[PDB]
Amino acid sequence: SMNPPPPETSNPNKPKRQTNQLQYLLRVVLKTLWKHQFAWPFQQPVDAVKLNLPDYYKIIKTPMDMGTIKKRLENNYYWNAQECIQDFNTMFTNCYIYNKPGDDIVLMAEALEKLFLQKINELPTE
Ligand SMILES: CO[C@H]1CC[C@H](n2c([C@@H]3CCCC(=O)N3c3ccc(F)c(F)c3)nc3cc(-c4c(C)noc4C)ccc32)CC1
Repeated sequence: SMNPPPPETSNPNKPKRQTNQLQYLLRVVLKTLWKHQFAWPFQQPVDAVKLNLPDYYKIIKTPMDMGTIKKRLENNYYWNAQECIQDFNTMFTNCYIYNKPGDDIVLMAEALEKLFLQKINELPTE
C-alpha cells in the first residue's frame, strides 16, 4: 500500500483570524511538545511504507501529527482553539488505537499527552 496524502494544512476558502489562544497553542504548547525527547515520531505523518506497517492506514482513518498541526496554525487553518486541541487528541488516540498498550511508542505518546494536558491548563483567557 501507498501512504495517503498528508492532511490538508491550508484552505484559502476558510476564514482566518489570530487569537491569543491560537498564538499560545503555537508558541507555547506546540513548541514545548516539539522539543520533548519523545517528539520525533510525532513530528510528521506516519510513513507506513518506510516503517513497513501496511495495515496502519487500514486501522487509522483520521491520521494527525504535530507537523500537520503546526502547519495548520501557521496557515490560520483553525478558527477556534478547540479545533487544534482536537487534532492533538486525535494524534494521541491514534497511537493508542494502532499500537499494543505496552509498546514503547504508546508510553512515549502518554508522556507527551501528560505534558500537553499540563500546558492546556495554562491556556490564557479570551
Ligand atoms: C522523519 O523520519 C521519521 C522519524 C520517526 C521514525 N519513527 C520511528 C523510528 C524508526 C523505527 C524504529 C525506532 O525506534 N524509531 C525511533 C527512533 C528514534 C526515536 F527517538 C524514536 F522515538 C523512535 N519509530 C516510529 C514510530 C511511529 C509511530 C507512531 C507515531 N504511531 O505508531 C507508530 C509505529 C512513527 C514514526 C517512527 C520514522 C521516520
